[PDB]
Amino acid sequence: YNCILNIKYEMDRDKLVDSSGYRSRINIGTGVKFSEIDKNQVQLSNLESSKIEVILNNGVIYNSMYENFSTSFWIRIPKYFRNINNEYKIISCMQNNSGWEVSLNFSNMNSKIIWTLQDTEGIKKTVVFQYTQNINISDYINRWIFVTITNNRLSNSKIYINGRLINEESISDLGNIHASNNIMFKLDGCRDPHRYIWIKYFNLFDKELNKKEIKDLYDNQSNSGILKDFWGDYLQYDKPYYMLNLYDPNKYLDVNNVGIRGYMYLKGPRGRIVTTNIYLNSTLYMGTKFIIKKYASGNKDNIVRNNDRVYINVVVKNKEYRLATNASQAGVEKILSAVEIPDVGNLSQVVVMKSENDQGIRNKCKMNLQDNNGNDIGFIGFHQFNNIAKLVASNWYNTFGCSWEFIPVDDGWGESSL
Repeated sequence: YNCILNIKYEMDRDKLVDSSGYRSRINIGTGVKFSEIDKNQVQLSNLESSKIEVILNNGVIYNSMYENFSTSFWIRIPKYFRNINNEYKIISCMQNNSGWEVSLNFSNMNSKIIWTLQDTEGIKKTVVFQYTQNINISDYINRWIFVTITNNRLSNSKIYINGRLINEESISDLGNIHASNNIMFKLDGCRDPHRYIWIKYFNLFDKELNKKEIKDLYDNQSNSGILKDFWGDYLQYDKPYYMLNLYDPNKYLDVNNVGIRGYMYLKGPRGRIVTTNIYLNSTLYMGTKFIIKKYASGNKDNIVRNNDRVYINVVVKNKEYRLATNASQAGVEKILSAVEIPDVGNLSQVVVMKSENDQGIRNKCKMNLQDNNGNDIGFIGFHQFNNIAKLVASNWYNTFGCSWEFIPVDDGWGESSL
């Protein structure tokens, strides 16, 4: 990829380093916060100390009329709750009004990601990606987004999102671009004291990446063996999740009654949360919460991986129960129950966790229930029993809605968890 900068967490020295081979120095401010689950994820808040400065290896400093180059990174931007029309920088490689930079903005309910080039005569070119907050379920709001920006000095700058080309702008009218010796990762000019971003995997490439390269990069950095929650973070054990069923996003999961004679079902309406002319979204913190419990994961840590065997705890009136069924019950759709954990006995309760990767909304999960001999009982979804859509496990080779997302409470979403 002609990679000339690759910011990566290194376990041995417990530190962010440049692993490109060029050994650019990475200085971290005391205001930077790290995810304890994934040390590549760093949080930059609106504080002077919340910054990362890269001192570029002399050989990778950009000063050229013709050198093609690209950059990639992942970013997670909290919902905007207030207007600003206050464009603020987040990644800066500028000196004397020339170079490149990434900035963010929020206007007319659109969150914007902005790429700017500026030549040594002060002339600017920009390419923008934007997405609306006026939408029931967003692939983008407060979710990890993969950004790739490529620059061909003889033609266009292009912005790719999650491996897909979104926008292009001609940049052939720019002359010499003399960028900074340093790259500054920092909220610069942001007037909201409480704004922040999450970022990871920042890369620079000494070429214009092509379509295939970018899709491969996206796929390789997706960590596709690990399940994701709604926000795109690693799915985890022992963490309460609200459940989104993608079949009918306007409904939510509820428990009619606990016990092996009870059932769960699809209840509506989910409803919406609104701040007029700022956002209008489906309410996410609705319905029964699931907690994923370790059973047979080979691993030590709390991350849920493809084909992990787990138990699912179901929270009802602030008490935990176990998702289970008697597969011997009549019919191909096995109605699921929330049963008292000490009393689950010989009921089927082992769930195989699966990723679902297609070209629709990201971070989809499936759950395949098995009996205690490993035999498939079926994927967890719904079946219409006259008037009621009940939660069931059903073998597809023997009913609907077996695609799920797990939603934990997150400060960037802004529904109150009170």
